[PDB]
Amino acid sequence: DSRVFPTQRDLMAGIVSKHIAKNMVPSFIMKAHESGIIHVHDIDYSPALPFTNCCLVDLKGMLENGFKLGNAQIETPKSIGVATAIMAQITAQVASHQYGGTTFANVDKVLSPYVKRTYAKHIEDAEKWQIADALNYAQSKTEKDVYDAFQAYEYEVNTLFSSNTPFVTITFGTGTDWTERMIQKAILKNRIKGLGRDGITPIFPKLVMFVEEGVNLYKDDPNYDIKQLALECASKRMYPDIISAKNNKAITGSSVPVSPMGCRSFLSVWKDSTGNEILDGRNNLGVVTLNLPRIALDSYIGTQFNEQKFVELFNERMDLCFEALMCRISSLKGVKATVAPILYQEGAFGVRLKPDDDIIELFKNGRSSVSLGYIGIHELNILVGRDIGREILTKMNAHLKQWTERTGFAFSLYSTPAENLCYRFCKLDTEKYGSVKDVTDKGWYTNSFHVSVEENITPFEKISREAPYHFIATGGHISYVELPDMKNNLKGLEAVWDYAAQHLDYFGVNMPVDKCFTMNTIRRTCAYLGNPNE
Amino acid sequence: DSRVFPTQRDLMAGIVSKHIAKNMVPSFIMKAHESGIIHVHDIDYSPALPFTNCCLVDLKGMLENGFKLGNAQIETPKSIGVATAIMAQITAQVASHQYGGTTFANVDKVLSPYVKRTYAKHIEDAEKWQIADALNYAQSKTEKDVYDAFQAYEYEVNTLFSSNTPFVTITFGTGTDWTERMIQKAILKNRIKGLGRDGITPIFPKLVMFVEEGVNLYKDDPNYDIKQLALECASKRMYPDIISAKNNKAITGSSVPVSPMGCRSFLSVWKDSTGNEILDGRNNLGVVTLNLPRIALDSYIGTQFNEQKFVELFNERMDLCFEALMCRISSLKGVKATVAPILYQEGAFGVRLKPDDDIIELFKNGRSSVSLGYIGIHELNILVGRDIGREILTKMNAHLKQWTERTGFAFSLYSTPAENLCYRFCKLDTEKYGSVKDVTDKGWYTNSFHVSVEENITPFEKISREAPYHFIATGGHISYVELPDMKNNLKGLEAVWDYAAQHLDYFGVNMPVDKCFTMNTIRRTCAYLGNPNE
Ligand SMILES: Nc1ccn([C@H]2C[C@H](O)[C@@H](COP(=O)(O)OP(=O)(O)OP(=O)(O)O)O2)c(=O)n1
Ligand SMILES: Nc1ccn([C@H]2C[C@H](O)[C@@H](COP(=O)(O)OP(=O)(O)OP(=O)(O)O)O2)c(=O)n1
Ligand SMILES: Nc1ccn([C@H]2C[C@H](O)[C@@H](COP(=O)(O)OP(=O)(O)OP(=O)(O)O)O2)c(=O)n1
Ligand SMILES: Nc1ccn([C@H]2C[C@H](O)[C@@H](COP(=O)(O)OP(=O)(O)OP(=O)(O)O)O2)c(=O)n1
Ligand SMILES: [Mg+2]
Ligand SMILES: [Mg+2]
Repeated sequence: DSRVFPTQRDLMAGIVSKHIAKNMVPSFIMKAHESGIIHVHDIDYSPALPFTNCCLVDLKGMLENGFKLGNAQIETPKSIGVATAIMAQITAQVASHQYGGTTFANVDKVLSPYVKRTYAKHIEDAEKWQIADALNYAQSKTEKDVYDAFQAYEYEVNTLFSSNTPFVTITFGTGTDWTERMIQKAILKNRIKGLGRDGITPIFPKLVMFVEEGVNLYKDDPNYDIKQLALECASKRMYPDIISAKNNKAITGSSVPVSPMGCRSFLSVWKDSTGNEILDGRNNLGVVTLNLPRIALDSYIGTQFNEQKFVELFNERMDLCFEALMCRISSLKGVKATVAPILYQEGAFGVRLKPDDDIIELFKNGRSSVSLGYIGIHELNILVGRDIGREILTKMNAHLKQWTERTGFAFSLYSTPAENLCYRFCKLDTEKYGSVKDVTDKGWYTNSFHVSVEENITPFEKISREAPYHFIATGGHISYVELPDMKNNLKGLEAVWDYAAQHLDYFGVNMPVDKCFTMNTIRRTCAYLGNPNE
Repeated sequence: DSRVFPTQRDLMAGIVSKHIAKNMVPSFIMKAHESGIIHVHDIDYSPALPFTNCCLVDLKGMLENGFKLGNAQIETPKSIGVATAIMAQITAQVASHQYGGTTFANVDKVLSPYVKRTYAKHIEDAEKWQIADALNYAQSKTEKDVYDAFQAYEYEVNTLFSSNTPFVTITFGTGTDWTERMIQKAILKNRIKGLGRDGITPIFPKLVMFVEEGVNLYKDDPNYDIKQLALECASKRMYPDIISAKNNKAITGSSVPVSPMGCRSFLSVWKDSTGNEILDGRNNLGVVTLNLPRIALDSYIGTQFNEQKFVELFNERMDLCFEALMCRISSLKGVKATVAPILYQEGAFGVRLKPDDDIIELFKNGRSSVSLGYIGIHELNILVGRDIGREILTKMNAHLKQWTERTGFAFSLYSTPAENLCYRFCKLDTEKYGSVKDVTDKGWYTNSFHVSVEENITPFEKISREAPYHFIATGGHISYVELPDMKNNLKGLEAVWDYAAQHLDYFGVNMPVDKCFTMNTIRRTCAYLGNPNE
């Protein structure tokens, strides 16, 4: 919404920031950006200010040790309701100190300890008031306290989303314990109910569920009942999306399932000075997306594609992207942890820096990821006349490997969500080449490696075609399948998940999600849920 | 804190806004502002954007009817914990759509109904689980639920204060019912405990308590026990401040005690089209403060004060202030309720406007107040050689009466908090006249009609000297008394309150509030609590 005060103030800061970037970013980078050769994301935040992008918040480390929120020294919560309330408070803090999404990974595992304190208190209350059914009481009341907790989290998020922007992601699914199972059902059931009187579909927090054999994949795993609720939820509210724990670990090289930071940014395995695999508290430093159809367009001589020209534009644009990413990483030199206490001093990034410490040292040596985005492989294939998707991407990775070796920053290939960039690249390519059949004519570029829409493909076929890209674009990727109402056909939906889980990493399903308020109309046309009526 | 991201972004919007104001405010107003003749407050928000200033939120009307928060249709809360959580969510909404303080008046009365729903549920739970002590159970658990509710509100406020700014005020004291009494003690007890591990003193929400004979003034009123807790609270955390219900109603002309909007802005009695006295949902449109010592300084000829010159500067500066206030009120013409749905469409301003309705119509005919501020009566008295405080103010009111009759807006005389303006006026007057003994030498002007500090005056004397100004500056006023540690002398403190309550409207007491964390050092040097170490 643009007429709203919070949005107007933000555009003012954004205008000042785009102006400042103009005086800080080397001219050749800004022109390539203005012309649509590449896209420097979030130029309205960075580099005017030394913001970072998305992250996995180290909530576990914050709740167990304490942490300062303002001047107040917060202590380990003593109940589930107070721990999700604190989670919501951390969410508000983190959202205003980075410009990308914030993720709370494995809330079933992390919050589990507070469901137990809540249970214990209801047992201590079963005797103190001489309650007959002591165990079934502590069970009932605890159930209700976890439910209430996640209902309150959802409304907290909903308010932030309207008093500011805030993309937050909640992941779970690997926990088996009874506490962990209760959190999962609590999250899934609040979602199914929806928001407010008319139980509408919320756009955040995004929900992502880990599915794994032995946990909740097959009819006989401990949590198959949850997968069933999860399926009902997805049919009614689109989320959760799912991640195949199996493929996810092979891609990331990580011992435990890696939750995306924001929409789909994936970290790669990393160890601290002592051999420990750290996930939570890590972040991403920014995205610079390469316009791939445009490298191909700029390679035409007359109406003919020139292969040797392409190779030169590709190589030179790769160095250009590198230069763009480094420009912003350099904007972080000399910035102090005073810039964002919640992130650098109080534990959200998993370490404890002193006011006067430089924040950049924390991101070095593979700890933070750095993103080289891309878009439009479908349109690129068309302009070059054959399918070079897997090939061009594999080559980008080899460049990325050298960048990583030269600088120590962990560059990875990222499948840009490009909710708007999909229009912006197409429109700037069009000002130069006009309507190009099958490329710029439709008005937008297809996202990353997705098979274009307008392609009568079955779900399994689409999944089978996209799956290899998940093992290539390691920094971020997702696959979508369009499906009709699956509310009375949960086995259908499950069939697709099962296939997805087996072949790829991160997956979600787009179906219509509406209600005759006698209305609530949601669609995932690009990356987020939205009312297509707007 | 300035190095922090949220603050930096805000300064950017503020810079753009001061620039825009320069192209919208008539030149003669901006110069008078630049030179320190007057002070247009919040120029970093308005008029660049059609923001209003402070308000009493119509929480009662929002909780009982429903209201939309984003797209979610919120319903009457079913528990005390959920109603204060919603209150906190409304607080975040309101703070980001106005630039001044937000007040929740009489939370003891307004929230009372949810303490009863919470009680009922614990009774329905006393039987369902066969509980012996049914009544003492519902009593214990409810007590704890109200306590938990207000503890959660306080931390919510604390987070907002650090992820943005937000001045929020909570008033109570007139409720006698058991539910109302429980809310009051719940608010007072959480405050006494303080925030976090080290139980530090919070700077918000400000707490103000109505004191009244028959309610809680005398040793035998129903709520004298609360006044006693309130006194202990004030000795330990400065708040609450108090308002003499008695004087307050005579000044405002209102049947019920009028809570200040923000720090000390007071509405005057007003009726809707149907004869009803509306308080909640009303607001203030802005403050323009008149530099009084400066009118006197600019009246000196050589080292001598010229009375006839003063009269001319006073008259012309009064018209100037009027012009300044009207300039901004005019900036609101044509602004639609789409600008702030929570405020205009969903009930916070107590009415329900349609997207396409003009917001200005809501403020007309005395509904919103409009502020003419002033400062430095102590320094003015010195420069003119006699005490003309009550006189100059009374004259300002006569001008205000005509302004109100000419425009329909309810202009009132306002005792500007001037946390910074006290330095800014003095420093600009100094660039012109230099060090002036007893006036600009010390570096700041005394607030409104306060007796300057540096004056060995007893508390009752100070109270007796300031009290008449509360019946004059009807738009906003307060009186402070400095006192040493009164923790082991609550009768002393009570003596002062009692005297204050009898003679004036709004009162608070400044004492030292510290803790050897073996530190937390708070002082109210100007208008808010603060760590004088900064
Ligand atoms: N919305 C809230 C409520 C509490 N806290 C903080 C204050 C303490 O440092 C820590 C402890 O929380 P509690 O679990 O103790 O909350 P209660 O005091 O309400 O429950 P109890 O009296 O059972 O401890 O959490 C917080 O950050 N945010
Ligand atoms: N053509 C564009 C591109 C961006 N933006 C705005 C919207 C966002 O608030 C901000 C973020 O811009 P990005 O530069 O990151 O572009 P995207 O939002 O499309 O990409 P993604 O969804 O991958 O973040 O800029 C815009 O209005 N128009
Ligand atoms: N932090 C929260 C929690 C709930 N609500 C909203 C959703 C409903 O429209 C209205 C009703 O709240 P409830 O009192 O029903 O909250 P619960 O569902 O947790 O309790 P219960 O199941 O007893 O109704 O409040 C909200 O705005 N903010
Ligand atoms: N000399 C001044 C005056 C104001 N401001 C800034 C601080 C506030 O965020 C914003 C509000 O300014 P006002 O113009 O309203 O001045 P005050 O804050 O002193 O007055 P009051 O406490 O009555 O709001 O401008 C400032 O830095 N220096
Ligand atoms: Mg506690
Ligand atoms: Mg409910």
